[PDB]
Amino acid sequence: HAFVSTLTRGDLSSIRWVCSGAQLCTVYYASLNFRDIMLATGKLSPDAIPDSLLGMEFSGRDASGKRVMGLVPAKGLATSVLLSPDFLWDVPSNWTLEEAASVPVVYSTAYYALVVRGRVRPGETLLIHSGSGGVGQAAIAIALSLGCRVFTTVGSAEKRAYLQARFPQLDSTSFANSRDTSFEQHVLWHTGGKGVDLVLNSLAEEKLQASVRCLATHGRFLEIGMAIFLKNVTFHGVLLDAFFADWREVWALVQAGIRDGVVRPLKCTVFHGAQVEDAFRYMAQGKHIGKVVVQVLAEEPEAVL
Amino acid sequence: HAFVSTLTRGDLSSIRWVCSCPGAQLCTVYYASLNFRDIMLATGKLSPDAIPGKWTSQDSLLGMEFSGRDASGKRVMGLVPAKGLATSVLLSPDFLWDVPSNWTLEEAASVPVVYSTAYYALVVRGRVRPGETLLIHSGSGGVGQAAIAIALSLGCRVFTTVGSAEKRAYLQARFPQLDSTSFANSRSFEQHVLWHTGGKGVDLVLNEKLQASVRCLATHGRFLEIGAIFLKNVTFHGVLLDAFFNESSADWREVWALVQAGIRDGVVRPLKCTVFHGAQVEDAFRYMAQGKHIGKVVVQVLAEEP
Ligand SMILES: [Cl-]
Ligand SMILES: [Mg+2]
Ligand SMILES: [Mg+2]
Ligand code: NA
Repeated sequence: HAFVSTLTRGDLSSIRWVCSGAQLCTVYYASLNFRDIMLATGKLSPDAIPDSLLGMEFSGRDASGKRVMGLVPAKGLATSVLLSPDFLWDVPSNWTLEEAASVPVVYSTAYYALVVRGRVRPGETLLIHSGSGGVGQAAIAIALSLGCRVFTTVGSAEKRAYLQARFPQLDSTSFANSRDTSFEQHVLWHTGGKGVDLVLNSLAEEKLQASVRCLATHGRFLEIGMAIFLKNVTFHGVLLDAFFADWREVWALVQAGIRDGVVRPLKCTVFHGAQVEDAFRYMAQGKHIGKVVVQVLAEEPEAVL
Repeated sequence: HAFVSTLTRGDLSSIRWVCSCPGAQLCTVYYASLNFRDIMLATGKLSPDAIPGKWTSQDSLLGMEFSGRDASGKRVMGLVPAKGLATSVLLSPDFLWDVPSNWTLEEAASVPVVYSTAYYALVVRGRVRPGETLLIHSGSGGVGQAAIAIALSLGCRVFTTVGSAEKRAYLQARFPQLDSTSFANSRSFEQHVLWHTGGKGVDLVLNEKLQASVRCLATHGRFLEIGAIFLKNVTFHGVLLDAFFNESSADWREVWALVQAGIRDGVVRPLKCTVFHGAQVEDAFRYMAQGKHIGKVVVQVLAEEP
């Protein structure tokens, strides 16, 4: 057994492996999430987390050899994990373990935000900021699966092209800029001045204010961790890791989304286990689209082993 | 036809009576209530431009609430976007309710705003469920009282803050179901609520002591504001009834139906009223502005027949 640790407080360059009804699983792939970077740099305190707390997401095999993926409150960046079966899903036959490790966090977050909290209804109109981000992509897949009208902001033309390739249902009018507030005029015009029913937000300061102005009356503002009253707006603070009966709803939504073809893996950037430091450094640069994953163990050709 | 207008914005001494939807109904106003917005307008603290009913009236925006008779002579009560402080009103029937035979018109004028607001806030927005726990700030205020009635009708556990011992006694008389542990101070309520919920907090807060109130929320709690957040997965609802008044909608009729059912089921009870005759409308505004009452300030435009 080994786990990943920051040997020097706050220094990403010091990231190293250290040898040292619950289900015991062998980890094949462990993904990096934003929280991991915040923990490693000391920007987030371990006390804020509900030895090393790195890693909340993995794919691998259970003791029967079955391919699984899951969420853990901590210690996912390790060679094995022990977790509640309430936080495990079967990996579909059409997925690699590599890509299965990109799924649990972003789709659990997106289903919780859109369905459980936002109560999105078929045909409603959404603004999903930073659509090429992990949670944004998952939210777009879900919204489209419900026949919603989707608007999304992207940080570059390349990110737009990426979303166009991933989601053929998106047309040119689906896209606006995440790097300014021009998405406001865009969304107002294409909704006839009515605005959107839901905003999924990760932006700041002036872009946040512009997002509030984008809401229709009774609009819901989903934040992933005068007008407000005139428009009877609702604001949701959303933090997935707090879950570590509502959760079982999220689990069921993810599972159904997997079976129904809604849940699709992200594109991954893969690092061998010995390059875990590089993986963290890379993740922190934020120049990729999709998931950064660490290959702890290579997947075998066998389906069950 | 006459209506109340402040001839000079911000000067209550300038308050005077001034003589003057295709399926809209004309109603004779017998009683017109005063609401917070009226006082803010009359004292000049609120601009008419902030009011959506500014497009509904061409002169006075005073008065959103009345009881009286429709054209058939039936006793009705209702909401208007503006110009409720008048001898007659023209409004959509979607904003009228029949007055129950056991109510006076006088007290019927105290019902539409506070119960529409509380049903919209607790049920439509807050989605309150039977047995949930609420903290209702300023329970003797109009909306606070209505919210307490609704919560108790659903078998909810109620905590409320009050401004004085007299206001506590008032709530005790009105709501026999409230016990001693229901009350804390609006002027320490955090410690009270935490102790009596075993540190769990409340499911809903109806609400400037926000930091203390937010900390009162159970994880996944809802904060209802009449016009840690992440750790607790909190929801904040901005609530303004007045947005609905300009024209009916399917959204409005849901609230209308809740009030109607609440009336029929004995949940909706008139408030206690302080009545001013029409000729004393200035006194009514001045009184209202001091806020030394419990219940409703109501202007008698016309006495109900004996
Ligand atoms: Cl009070
Ligand atoms: Mg792929
Ligand atoms: Mg009475
Ligand atoms: Na992770």
